[PDB]
Amino acid sequence: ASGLVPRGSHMMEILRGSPALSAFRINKLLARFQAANLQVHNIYAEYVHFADLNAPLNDSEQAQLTRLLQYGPALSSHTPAGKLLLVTPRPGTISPWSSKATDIAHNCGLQQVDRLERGVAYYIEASTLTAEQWRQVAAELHDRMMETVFSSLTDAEKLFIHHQPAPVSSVDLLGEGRQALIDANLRLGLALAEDEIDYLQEAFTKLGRNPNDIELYMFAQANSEHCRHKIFNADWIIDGKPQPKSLFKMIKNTFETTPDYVLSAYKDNAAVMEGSAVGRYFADHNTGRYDFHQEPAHILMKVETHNHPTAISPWPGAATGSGGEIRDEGATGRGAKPKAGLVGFSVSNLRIPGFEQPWEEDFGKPERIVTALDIMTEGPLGGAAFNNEFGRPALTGYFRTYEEKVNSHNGEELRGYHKPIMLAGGIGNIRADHVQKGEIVVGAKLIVLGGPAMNIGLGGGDLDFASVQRDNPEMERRCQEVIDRCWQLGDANPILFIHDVGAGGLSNAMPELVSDGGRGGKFELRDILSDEPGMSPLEIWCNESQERYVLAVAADQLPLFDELCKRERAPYAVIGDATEEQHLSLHDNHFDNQPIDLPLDVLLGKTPKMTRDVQTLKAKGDALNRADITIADAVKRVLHLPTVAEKTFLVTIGDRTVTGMVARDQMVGPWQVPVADCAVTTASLDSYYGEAMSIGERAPVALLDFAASARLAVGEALTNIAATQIGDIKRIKLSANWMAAAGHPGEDAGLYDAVKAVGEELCPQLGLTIPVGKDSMSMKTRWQEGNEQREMTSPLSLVISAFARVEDVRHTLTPQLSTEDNALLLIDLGKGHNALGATALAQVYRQLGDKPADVRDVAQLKGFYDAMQALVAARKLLAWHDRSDGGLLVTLAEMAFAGHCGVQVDIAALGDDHLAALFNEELGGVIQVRAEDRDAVEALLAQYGLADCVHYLGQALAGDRFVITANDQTVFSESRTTLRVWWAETTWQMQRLRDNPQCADQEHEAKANDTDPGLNVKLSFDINEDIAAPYIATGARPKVAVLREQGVNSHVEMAAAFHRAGFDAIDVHMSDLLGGRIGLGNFHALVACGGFSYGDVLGAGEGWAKSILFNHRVRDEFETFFHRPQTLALGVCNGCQMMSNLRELIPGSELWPRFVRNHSDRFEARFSLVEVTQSPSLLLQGMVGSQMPIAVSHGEGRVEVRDDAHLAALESKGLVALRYVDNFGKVTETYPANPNGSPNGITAVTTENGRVTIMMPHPEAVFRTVANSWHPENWGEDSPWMRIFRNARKQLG
Ligand SMILES: Nc1ncnc2c1ncn2[C@@H]1O[C@H](COP(=O)(O)OP(=O)(O)O)[C@@H](O)[C@H]1O
Ligand SMILES: NC(=O)CC[C@H](N)C(=O)O
Ligand SMILES: [Mg+2]
Ligand SMILES: [Mg+2]
Ligand SMILES: [Mg+2]
Ligand SMILES: [Mg+2]
Repeated sequence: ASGLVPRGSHMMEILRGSPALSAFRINKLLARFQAANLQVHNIYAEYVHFADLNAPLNDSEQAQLTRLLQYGPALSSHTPAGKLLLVTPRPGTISPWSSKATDIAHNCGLQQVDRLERGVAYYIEASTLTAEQWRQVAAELHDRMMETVFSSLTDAEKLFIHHQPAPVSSVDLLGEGRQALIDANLRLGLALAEDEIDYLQEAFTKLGRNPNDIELYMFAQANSEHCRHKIFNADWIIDGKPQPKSLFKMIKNTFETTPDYVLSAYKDNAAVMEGSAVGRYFADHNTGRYDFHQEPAHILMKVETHNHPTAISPWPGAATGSGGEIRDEGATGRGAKPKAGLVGFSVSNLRIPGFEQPWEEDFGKPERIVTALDIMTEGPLGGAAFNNEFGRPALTGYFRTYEEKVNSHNGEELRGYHKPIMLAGGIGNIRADHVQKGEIVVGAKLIVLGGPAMNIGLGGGDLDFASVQRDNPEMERRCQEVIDRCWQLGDANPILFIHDVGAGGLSNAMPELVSDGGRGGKFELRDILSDEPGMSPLEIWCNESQERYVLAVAADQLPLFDELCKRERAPYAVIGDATEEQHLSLHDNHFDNQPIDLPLDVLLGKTPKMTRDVQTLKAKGDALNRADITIADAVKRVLHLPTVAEKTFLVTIGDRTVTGMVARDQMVGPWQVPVADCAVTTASLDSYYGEAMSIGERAPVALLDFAASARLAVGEALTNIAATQIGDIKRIKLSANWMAAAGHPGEDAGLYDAVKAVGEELCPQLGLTIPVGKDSMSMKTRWQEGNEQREMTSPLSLVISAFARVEDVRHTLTPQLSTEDNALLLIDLGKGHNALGATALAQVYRQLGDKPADVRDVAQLKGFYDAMQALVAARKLLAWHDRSDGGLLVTLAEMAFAGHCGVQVDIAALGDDHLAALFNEELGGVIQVRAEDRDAVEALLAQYGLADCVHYLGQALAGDRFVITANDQTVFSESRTTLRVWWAETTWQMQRLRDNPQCADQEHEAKANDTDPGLNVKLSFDINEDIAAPYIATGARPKVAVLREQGVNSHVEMAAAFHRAGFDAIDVHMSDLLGGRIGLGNFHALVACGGFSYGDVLGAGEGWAKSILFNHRVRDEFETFFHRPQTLALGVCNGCQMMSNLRELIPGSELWPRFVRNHSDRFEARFSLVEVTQSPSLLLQGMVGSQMPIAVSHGEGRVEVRDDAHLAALESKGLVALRYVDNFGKVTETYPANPNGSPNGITAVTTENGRVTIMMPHPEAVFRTVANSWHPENWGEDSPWMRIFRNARKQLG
């Protein structure tokens, strides 16, 4: 019975929600209050919803709103008791939750809802607390950067205050002289240099009028280091000598040397290289049918960073890092399609409570930034939240910790990552005729595609609210869909030009766009979509609100554009027109004035180039002090370094299967151990051509040797990618992302030497192009600690990402050792240098050491690569794993973990210094070959000049022994399981602190049981028998409705699975049904696909389902469909959730459960073992008793019943169709074998008639054998799961 009060010209309603925190989270709050000496007896939390209404709700509408706001796990309600503390978003902000919840209310016919918002009501019983202690309690319950605490529910009215538009303000240069600019510079935080103030002074003096604030702000954002790249274009003088090239020209040298296969470099916000001719699969604009289009799928690539914002607010910082990079990809050329991501983090020491490591010292930090631990807790969740909700798989990455007091180039100082590296990148595909940006005709319409804006991130950043970003990935997915429809029109693609909206917001993006066409623009401020009516023109034009693009379309294509956008529900606005005159005009219809009126050459005019006159500093290395070092202690420590240690916390939080094109993800083999050295995707759903991505980075090396650190980043990118079938090294293309503390003594000369080392030397010599890259030049943090200045300065940190077209994805090797008769060979590209400076070993004993690794011999590096390519293509490798952090010791350990076996290796040939042989991080790695091939492989390597680098080590053996000898002496010997568990402790402790500790513990303890047989298969049918073939051979192809709501993302691969089984797959959007363009009476089959419809706001699948239920016409249509006597329907993942919420329309579904937040409280992207159980399901005919793995990617997959009576009834009806099993084959509730905590392992149910089946796993992700993370060697093209789609076809007849 809800509250409803006046709220300005509107009315606010208050709707109580469900309990907000599980028992473990409640207990964690209680323990934190107790650890803080706050005497709190109990705490209870409930969601509370606030609906700001523009008109009243009738009783039917009010019941609908109430039902929309019922979602989530059915935790036990408590009557409110104690003190209320309500936590909400800060006044003046609108949560993403709000944007999505409101969209659902509108799509359910509740136009009276102006806005919905959510808070958490905490009820705290703590009668003995003082006022100051209550403030400490409040501090504990909210994020000061994003949220506010209120003492009354009615205080939420504050979130919905209507503000009138703020006017433009002029800066009085004519009336005050230069002082007006000086004042404005400080007031608005423009950070203009003196010569910039000169430039602006003269420009406005010439125009004879005062600049407006907006014009000054625009200019200031455009001329920032972040936007202008002054350092990378500067002239240099080093140790008194003028240099001949800028940094950027040295990078371009690699393209001048090696243009091969490059289609686009340095003229877009991504590079493009040649791909392969394959079947690009999408729905025809006229028919709606999915069809393969044989044509080149070229490959785009991009990598960038979001370091500053992540130090302040890591979740949105990481999230919008991903988001911005995805926009760069989609805005490549005249439109393109992101396809897989990568992720990188560098932080200071974690100092996990209760798990502190011996090398870690708390050196303090600025009060205003978060800790390394907080970045590694919230930041990966943020990045993953964007990749998941947007729907691209995230398939490779790095994570480095570093924070130490070292004697480096500027003597003893603190070096680290208090300002982190937060890196996001990826690959996409693009059509050949869309690679080149088009011309912009005079009179083109200039559009903003995407989200209504707010005053976010203005200028890129008393709290620093301006550095707190905001992410709405489903908005970006809706925009990508439009982009996709555009490029899918081929020659009729209406996009003439497109670009990301990033730094400077529209103030940078729209001038950029018209200027890149040789045009001007005239714009109308009040045509831009806004969610913040109070904004000034400066705020409108300059804010860095997210999920926006700018594009130019011919006027005659507007009607087509509008159709495309409304079908996807992507907001857009025409905001201006391209002009012949090279002028920028922004008009304001509300204030009847002209906030901007400038010639473009004034606006975009440059001050002089920078000159950097700098000097070399070079650290003298100190030999490693080995006093406290033993080999055994060193192994234990190194395996405890986060950089080295298992990465599961960063991997399984992100989807790795959406698209159905993932051939090689991080997790390897039957034991799913995250050690894959590179990512591999197929180019299409009908090819074994593909793409690969790898990363190399070695920043600690730069504390000793700048150039060596850059050469090793390139080298390690190659050694990570080398056991994938590529061929010519010139196919490999690099992104070079440069992170430095420019100005810090020695770093500038170091930067130049490092750019020279790779751009002018190593890359040209190898034939590697760097066609893309970025720079971030303020990687240092300063603060006052007690009475003293403190500073934490990053090493020069180059990150290389390598990208390549792949000739045959099937031939990729992993670190999974075989125990067939074998040989382990080390390829030591260190040539016995065995350097220990700037290694993991040094780091874990708080040292830097003397001399680091380096590329020792350029010809031998190329030789290693070409040798590996020859071995891959000839199928002579059983496994490969490169040497990087932690040395040969860690390479061998990780191979043994992935093969769940032992090794017996001898290192006597590697030098007398066993510590250095085992722990150097020189380039190279370990190949495993069949024992019978040893001599031939050693001869092949010898051809490439490598004989002296090649060393036979020994063999992999069944069992649990990890043994390193030197002739007669045992150097090191341990249980492989003991090592594997130690290596897992970091991810264990991270999971434990972030997720349900019960789940974290179960996952960790499972690794200690060596008897685990790994994923394994039992098949009740012949996976090669195409039971649909006789039907397909008739040419009669039944339609399937491939149903998608906004935010759904696994529809293309779902279509292709049905297509292979003989269906004509039709793209049916929920907008198609709502608009009359499709009726389900024309179909015999329907599938509800996976994704994040409405970002799962109001419960996964809930908005989708309730939008059906609350439209009587569409509801009737679905009901009619399900009540027909022979129709078939399938719901997968989000579609499973949707159909579970739609069960009142589905006969025989009365016993179905709900699907809710996983027990782990975390998204689970796993390759899990299931068994097919006896049920009516017509889609699982022939498969009962089969056990095989399947892709799982969900956060809300836990079966929830009303009570045991309901579970028992469901079970006794026999409607359960799939169950999770552990690797021993038993039905399980233990995690992560059962990833979500479903009772009795339930993960699929069917109806009484078998005609409708719903399941949480994704059969469409894995119907192709090549897209199964691990599979039996003997499978052909089809996996077991292809049988589901074939059964559907045969059932139809
Ligand atoms: N930030 C991250 N996000 C996702 N995957 C990651 C991340 N860091 C590491 N990985 C994955 O974990 C595995 C081990 O990483 P790492 O040991 O850094 O690789 P390598 O030593 O081969 O360069 C690899 O498959 C890698 O792609
Ligand atoms: N891939 C999917 O369909 C995921 C479903 C939903 N977004 C969840 O996380 O539970
Ligand atoms: Mg590693
Ligand atoms: Mg590697
Ligand atoms: Mg690495
Ligand atoms: Mg066993």
